[PDB]
Amino acid sequence: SGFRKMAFPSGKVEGCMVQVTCGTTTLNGLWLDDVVYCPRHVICTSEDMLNPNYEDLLIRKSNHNFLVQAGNVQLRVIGHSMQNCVLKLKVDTANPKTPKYKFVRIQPGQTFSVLACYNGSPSGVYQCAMRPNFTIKGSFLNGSCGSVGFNIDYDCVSFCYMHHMELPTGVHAGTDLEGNFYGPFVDRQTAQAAGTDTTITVNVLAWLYAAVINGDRWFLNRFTTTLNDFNLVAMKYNYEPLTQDHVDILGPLSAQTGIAVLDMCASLKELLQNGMNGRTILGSALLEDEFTPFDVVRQCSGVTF
Amino acid sequence: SGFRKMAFPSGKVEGCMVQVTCGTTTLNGLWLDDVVYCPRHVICTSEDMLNPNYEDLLIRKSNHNFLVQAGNVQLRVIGHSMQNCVLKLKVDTANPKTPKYKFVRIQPGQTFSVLACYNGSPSGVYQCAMRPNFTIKGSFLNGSCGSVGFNIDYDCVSFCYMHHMELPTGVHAGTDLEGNFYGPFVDRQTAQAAGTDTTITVNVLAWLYAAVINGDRWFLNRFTTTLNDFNLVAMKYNYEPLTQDHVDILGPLSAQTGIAVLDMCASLKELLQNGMNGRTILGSALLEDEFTPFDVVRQCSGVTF
Repeated sequence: SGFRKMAFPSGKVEGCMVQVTCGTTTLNGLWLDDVVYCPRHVICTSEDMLNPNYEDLLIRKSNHNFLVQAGNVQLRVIGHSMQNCVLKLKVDTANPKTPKYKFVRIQPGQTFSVLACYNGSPSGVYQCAMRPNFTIKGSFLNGSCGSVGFNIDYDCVSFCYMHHMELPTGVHAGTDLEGNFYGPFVDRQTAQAAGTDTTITVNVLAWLYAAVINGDRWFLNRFTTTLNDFNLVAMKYNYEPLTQDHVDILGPLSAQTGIAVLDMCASLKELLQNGMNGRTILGSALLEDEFTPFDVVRQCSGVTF
Repeated sequence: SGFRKMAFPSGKVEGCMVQVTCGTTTLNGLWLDDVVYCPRHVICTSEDMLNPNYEDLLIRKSNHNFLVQAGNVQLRVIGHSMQNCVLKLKVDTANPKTPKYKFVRIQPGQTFSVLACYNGSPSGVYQCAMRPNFTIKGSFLNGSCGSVGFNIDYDCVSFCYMHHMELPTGVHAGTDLEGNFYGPFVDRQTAQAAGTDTTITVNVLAWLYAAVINGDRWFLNRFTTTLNDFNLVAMKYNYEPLTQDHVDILGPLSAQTGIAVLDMCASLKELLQNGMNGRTILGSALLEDEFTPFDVVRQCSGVTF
């Protein structure tokens, strides 16, 4: 019983975090086998970030200009290259704590855990979602760049995010571990405005199934709807349109609870049109959209790693 | 920028989790140096839990009746004793991953991280508070008993909670690592009802300071109050009374923001009397009370471990 914002256990990732220093800039790197991945803006000064030419700035850097420390363990840089917006630093020593891993590029609406780090040292772990406008609502201070987001499946760490930028609106932008930004964001200090922060409808439905499994049932009504009728309502409230692919993914939660997906959509329609009347669901006074269907099944079934 | 429910990095605790089996009961244990700590109800069947006599049940158990596995690592039990509601199993091998640690008994209102485990394997990590009625609002399924709560201070893991029971209302009860229950709860399946779940006033004020640091400022008003006038209002809304000790702990957040503690209390008074008018603070539509003053300073200053 109970439903919490639950992060993956962070130990497999903690063992991969290092400090990367270039001149007077220090941030975090990820040490996997004999490669350290970090944001390419490690090579920039504050002035450089207004309009950086990364190819030109990197010409002035040699292997010996990159200082990499794994706790107190000095790692020797024997090669460097730029891949999109990340630097790959080849080091002399394979990380002995390298977990089984893959690099994945996640879709908007997918959730992950963030290990917030400073100077190569873990600070804390929390759950995030890739927003539909390709930002994340993180918690990141100066020095957190190169902190990573991940999922775990049994023995395997899937890295999906590396932190690069805070936007002036205080939301966060970053890359996959191939160094491609999520969304239209760039690693320069310019006018970059985020698009509409739309609600992840399939996640809200997953969380209402979690509420029913936990005994919060007041919002169940005698109504049903259709995908097209529900979607007229989703549009008005800046919800993502619901697709048959979404209905199919909610199948297992439907089967476990005996509540048809379109009946749960009718329950969500009434919540959107009438509000919550000062009531709570799983201790929230708002509709929560940072739990996936998989997240709900995992927490409600006790899956381990 | 940003404020999240942030757990401590879990790796130092992951390395301490083991599986303990006694007859047909499996739960989690904590392996520190050459001792495994686990709930004494590992020795009970389902029928035993209605009215267990732990001294009598333990007479039928020898060292060889306790099976302890650290992943695939079989640990040999060379002694056992009961301390309050925990069993101490002496094993032949010191855990090589033992962190610097202490056992602390926490006060109501203090927060901690939980590493939810099943069969000795970590599932997830989340932040909890000890409620004023000595329950926690966790996320625990069958098999989670012996999962632990902790804080980290630099190199040192402070263990404060071991999970034992779910109450019929679906909230959670447990012990310190000396095996003394928080509050009046006992390890038997009986009528145990929780007292009033009162709101932790000092934590709500800490979180309003966090909101101001992050630019959410709409709730700041032109009012002040006194401790006695505020406390008349706290009582009506089932808030904990605010003491001068609480005002003193909020001193650093007051100094950082230039907002007097009694001015922030006047802001909280108006929120309690008038509600939030459908507005949000740090992405919440309710007043959040599971962040301590120390938690806010830690997240707002980037403290590492």
